[PDB]
Amino acid sequence: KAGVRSVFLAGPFMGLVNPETNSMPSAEQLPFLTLIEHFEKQGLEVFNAHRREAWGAQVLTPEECTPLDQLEIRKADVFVAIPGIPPSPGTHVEIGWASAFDKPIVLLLEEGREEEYGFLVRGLGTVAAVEFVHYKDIALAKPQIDAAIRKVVDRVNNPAATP
Amino acid sequence: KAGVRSVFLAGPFMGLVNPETNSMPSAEQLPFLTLIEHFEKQGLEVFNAHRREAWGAQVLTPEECTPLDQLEIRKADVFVAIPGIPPSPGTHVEIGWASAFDKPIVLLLEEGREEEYGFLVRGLGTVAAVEFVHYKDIALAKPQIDAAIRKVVDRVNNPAATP
Repeated sequence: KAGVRSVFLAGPFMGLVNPETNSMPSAEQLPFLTLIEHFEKQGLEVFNAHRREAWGAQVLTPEECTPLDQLEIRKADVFVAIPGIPPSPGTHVEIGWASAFDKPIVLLLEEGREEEYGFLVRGLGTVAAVEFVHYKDIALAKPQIDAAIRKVVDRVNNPAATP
Repeated sequence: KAGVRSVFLAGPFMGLVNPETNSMPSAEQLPFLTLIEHFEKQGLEVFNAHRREAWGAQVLTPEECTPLDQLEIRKADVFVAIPGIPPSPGTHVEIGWASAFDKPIVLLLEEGREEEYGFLVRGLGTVAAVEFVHYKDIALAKPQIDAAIRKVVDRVNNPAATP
């Protein structure tokens, strides 16, 4: 229904950051905290993300981000990420993942970046349960993405043919 | 066995190219021709790639690259791509895809770039049937990747426990 038991959240990692280095925007992780908050607040366990490490030493390592990203991809109830052009490398992969994974999807289109994405973000929107929610202020995203979250989740969870 | 019925091949698309534009290296596509040749030559139907468009108007569009990339991901017998840092966006996604997809994997590590990847390329190497073949010359890759292709494919296709 409309009570995502667990929402997956990822960022452009490697991309947003340096090719396997540390340089993640605090104003970015913070936002994820706000959204991720409403998530753990309503009852949506936020998976994927690496908060801690994302706040102490983000840009994990393949032997960590890969295993957790994929495990979290299928361990997460609803796929919820954030573009963040460049074409979020970690996310995307986690996106295309959600594509084969089959796990619902919902990205926080980055008014502008989301546009740069298009490739698999848009392609995913048309091929698999992939919602596109532009966010110019997480303060408005939480609700926007949440609406397209329960809306897209309902459209892909409830019947598809005739009732 | 060692007769990949069809090999999937992709590039950093959007990444290697401009954010939804055209600027693909002829010296890059050409190589893909050589490799993709030995593929269609030995009996490995090269899927994914967009040759034509990749030679006339690459950087397809989500409504094309996404649907074909995913369909080709599961339509391809063996996943064979090429990093090409930046972290091939289109590929990666197609990579992570191959991760959940379960379809064998084999990337042509870009001596240096492949290193930049690490994130999901390496992460995939440890989590799923993902081989890492650095290539400083497709002329040597075809065979190198081909070896790690039948080798990795055999290791993931034949028994895993005791014989």
